[PDB]
Amino acid sequence: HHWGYGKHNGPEHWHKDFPIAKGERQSPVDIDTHTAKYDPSLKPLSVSYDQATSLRILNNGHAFNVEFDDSQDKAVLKGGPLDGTYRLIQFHFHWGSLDGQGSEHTVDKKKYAAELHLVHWNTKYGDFGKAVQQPDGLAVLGIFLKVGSAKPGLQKVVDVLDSIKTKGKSADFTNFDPRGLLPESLDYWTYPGSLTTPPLLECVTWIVLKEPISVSSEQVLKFRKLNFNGEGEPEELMVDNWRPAQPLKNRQIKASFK
Ligand SMILES: COc1cccc(N2C(CN3CCOCC3)=Cc3cc(S(N)(=O)=O)sc3S2(=O)=O)c1
Ligand SMILES: [Hg+2]
Ligand SMILES: [Zn+2]
Repeated sequence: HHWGYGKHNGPEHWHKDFPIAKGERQSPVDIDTHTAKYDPSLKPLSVSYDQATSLRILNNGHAFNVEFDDSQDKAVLKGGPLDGTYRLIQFHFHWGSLDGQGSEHTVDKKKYAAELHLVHWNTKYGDFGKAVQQPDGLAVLGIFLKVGSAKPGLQKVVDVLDSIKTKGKSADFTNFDPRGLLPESLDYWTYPGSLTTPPLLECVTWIVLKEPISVSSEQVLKFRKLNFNGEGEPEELMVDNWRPAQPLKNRQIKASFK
């Protein structure tokens, strides 16, 4: 049937329905810190999430997404390697069944426990749908989650997970402040890539933050209690919803720091 992360419908099978899976700018990729080029022309990232309006959290059977009201420039991303303003539409995570895996991007082959993707679309394209039809339509801010001390800002998300256990469930999730998920530094690596899940569109300018945020094992453990399946179906734990690193091909990863 449809795509997933199972043995039968996982990443290795995606190309059959989405041939772009074998494209030229697929993500995630391995960030080789020594081959990444420091580009002093990269401006600092400008993350303005003060007016962020979260709406709800939903388990879509692939991960849980926290959606935001993107009808106006409420929460945006500018600067960095970006031209124009990008609106935050949603954030979701990719995590593993074990702490040593879960991130999609890896740094020098190192896998983190999870990876937060703050999805933004280029406002010059009017709506999200048109942005996914453009080479610079999306900007995903990726933040690695390292298991260590709890991230207070993530707790609100962790607490609501019980109400969206299965595929299709959703819960109101207003007044959540995404700034609480940002690491201290905004140093980053950037390269042109794609969505890491089908349709695997190559519309993303990836901005992967150098600095991971810490989450407690208890916090990550609650991610793992989610289900890929819908209610009434056999229980399949939502874990390892990550795509392996893809070939960098003809691309250079630029770093905003040296
Ligand atoms: C407009 O809201 C949503 C909700 C959940 C996923 C997605 N989008 C879909 C599924 N989507 C269907 C419509 O055409 C584009 C791809 C997959 C997907 C994967 C993303 S990721 N892992 O590369 O950051 S981001 C993202 S997404 O673009 O936000 C969009
Ligand atoms: Hg595209
Ligand atoms: Zn993602």
